[PDB]
Amino acid sequence: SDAERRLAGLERASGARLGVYAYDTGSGRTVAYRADELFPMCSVFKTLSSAAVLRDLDRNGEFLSRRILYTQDDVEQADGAPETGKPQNLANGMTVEELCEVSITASDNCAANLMLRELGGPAAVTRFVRSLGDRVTRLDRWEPELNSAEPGRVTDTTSPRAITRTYGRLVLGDALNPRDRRLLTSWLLANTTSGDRFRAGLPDDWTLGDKTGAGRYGTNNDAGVTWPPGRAPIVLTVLTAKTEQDAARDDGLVADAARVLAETLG
Repeated sequence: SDAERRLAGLERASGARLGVYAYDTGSGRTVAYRADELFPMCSVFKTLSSAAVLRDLDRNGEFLSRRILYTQDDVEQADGAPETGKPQNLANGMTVEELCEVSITASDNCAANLMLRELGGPAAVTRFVRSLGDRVTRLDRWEPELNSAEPGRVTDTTSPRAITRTYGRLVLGDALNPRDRRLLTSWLLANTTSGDRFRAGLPDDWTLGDKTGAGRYGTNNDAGVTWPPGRAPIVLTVLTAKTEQDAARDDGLVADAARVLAETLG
């Protein structure tokens, strides 16, 4: 009641559409605001593509050890290659493990496209989440088109409720085997893109594993799992979207939404 009231207040001020879903595994308390509305997913999908490689492609580290050599063409068409674009990487290639990792920690567009290629395309991600009971989340296009984020578009979307449940199953549930779960979690904990978002809004002594997403129409998302000192983990997702194509994303709205959640949960 009051949680949602504070959130609608943040929404009214920002001029953006706000979608939040958080679940405290300790208390069982949940916070829901536009939790079932669709929002453009953007890079939040990278956690899913990486998880799919782990569950479906890799058996005993065999596939993770494969080295993939890509081209300047791959780097350029992805329109985002923070790690993959480095000369040394472009020169020597990167292993599947490294590519799954940087897809998350640096949100590398090129690394994700390479993983989608191994998976069989964007639909392999939809098939993967569908196997986990998620009937909302869907990936339809490649980088960078999937970030188009038009308000009337239904492709490449998810809901705050859906993605929180799916992320929860991957990190805290049994969607993956123990080894794979530990690998995926280590990548989330190593994220470097949340500085002005969830990491800015949660107390500095709370451990955080998350994945961000930003695209056109001022979309700005953050989804992850956080562990307050001495307490059970909280799975939380904040999706935000605007209606003007070139609107500026609001990092403060995402950080502020997290502040409300930190003061409400844990």
